[PDB]
Amino acid sequence: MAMVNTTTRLSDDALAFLSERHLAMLTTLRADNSPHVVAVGFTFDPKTHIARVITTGGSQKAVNADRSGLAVLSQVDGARWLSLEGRAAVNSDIDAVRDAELRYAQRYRTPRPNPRRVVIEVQIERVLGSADLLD
Amino acid sequence: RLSDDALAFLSERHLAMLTTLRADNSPHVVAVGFTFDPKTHIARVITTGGSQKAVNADRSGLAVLSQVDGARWLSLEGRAAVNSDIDAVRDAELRYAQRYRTPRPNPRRVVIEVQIERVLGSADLLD
Ligand SMILES: C[C@H](OP(=O)(O)OC[C@@H](O)[C@@H](O)[C@@H](O)Cn1c2nc(=O)[nH]c(=O)c-2cc2ccc(O)cc21)C(=O)N[C@@H](CCC(=O)N[C@@H](CCC(=O)N[C@@H](CCC(=O)O)C(=O)O)C(=O)O)C(=O)O
Ligand SMILES: C[C@H](OP(=O)(O)OC[C@@H](O)[C@@H](O)[C@@H](O)Cn1c2nc(=O)[nH]c(=O)c-2cc2ccc(O)cc21)C(=O)N[C@@H](CCC(=O)N[C@@H](CCC(=O)N[C@@H](CCC(=O)O)C(=O)O)C(=O)O)C(=O)O
Ligand SMILES: [Cl-]
Ligand SMILES: [Cl-]
Repeated sequence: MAMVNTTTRLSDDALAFLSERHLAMLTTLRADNSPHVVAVGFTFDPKTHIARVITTGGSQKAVNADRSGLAVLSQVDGARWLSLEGRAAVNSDIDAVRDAELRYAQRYRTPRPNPRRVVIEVQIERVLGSADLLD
Repeated sequence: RLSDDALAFLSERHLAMLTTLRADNSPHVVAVGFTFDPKTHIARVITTGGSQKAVNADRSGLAVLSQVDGARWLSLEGRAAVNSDIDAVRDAELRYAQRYRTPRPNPRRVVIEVQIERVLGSADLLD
């Protein structure tokens, strides 16, 4: 396990795994507090500890992120895995959307246009994962 | 709601995430294998008894099992309980081996059994 805050740095191996191309699951909570888990891409900025998901505004995952205010982003590749937990909010500012799209293209590829795109921003505070990555 | 293509995806070898809730209701999400029986709609995770994921399954009673392979993905949601019966554990180990490979021996192994009530996933897998 590791805490994440202004004084922390994830291990080099964990950061590498986060920069490599991997798909993930986004977990949020529904209004009844049941977990909502859906496949996404995401990006993680080690300088700010902000994880981003681009998605459609008003989509279920966006509604939950906004309403309950928390999210987890989780990826696995065999023995390596990580879950990044934190506080979440939805940003619909078009310049923030563009910044998110540019970040997404680095990890994945240029995304298809989406006039209703928003960003879920997650301020990562705790990480779970495989023992070799943590540190 | 699960099509033939969804059932095939569930039998193919893929790793997954198990989501449970901690005591404070925050989601605990960890990499696992799982098996799914289409006849009974039971999904199973084998794990160590007293492990965090097992504690949460027992305490909060809810789980999700979620897998992705590119454009294909599914999340199977339902009510969860922990079964430590030695014949249930052996049966869950054999099922795990069908999908993955024979698991390491572990006398403290238990089964998180999830009765799947709701499925989310890619549109092309759902009916
Ligand atoms: C992440 C960890 O959860 P866990 O201990 O349930 O999970 C351990 C492993 O099962 C995972 O690493 C799992 O991902 C490994 N794994 C799998 N595990 C499987 O089981 N089955 C599979 O099929 C499987 C397949 C698989 C495939 C690929 C792969 O990459 C990994 C795979 C955790 O929360 N860790 C916490 C600590 C948890 C903790 O505190 N544990 C306590 C026991 C629980 C407990 O006492 N909890 C207290 C709280 C204690 C506290 O405050 O610290 C409570 O709930 O009241 C202890 O070790 O003694 C942390 O990072 O800090
Ligand atoms: C699964 C779905 O949630 P979603 O609509 O938030 O997600 C749609 C897609 O984004 C996902 O399929 C996602 O996995 C697609 N996807 C990606 N999506 C991305 O967005 N970003 C990515 O980077 C991404 C990458 C990616 C990579 C690989 C891959 O295979 C897939 C990828 C869901 O809950 N569906 C429910 C229905 C939900 C619902 O009711 N939606 C409401 C709107 C939300 C709402 O207002 N909800 C109400 C409740 C509605 C009710 O009562 O039912 C509320 O919470 O108050 C509606 O359509 O009207 C179901 O099937 O049953
Ligand atoms: Cl999008
Ligand atoms: Cl185990």
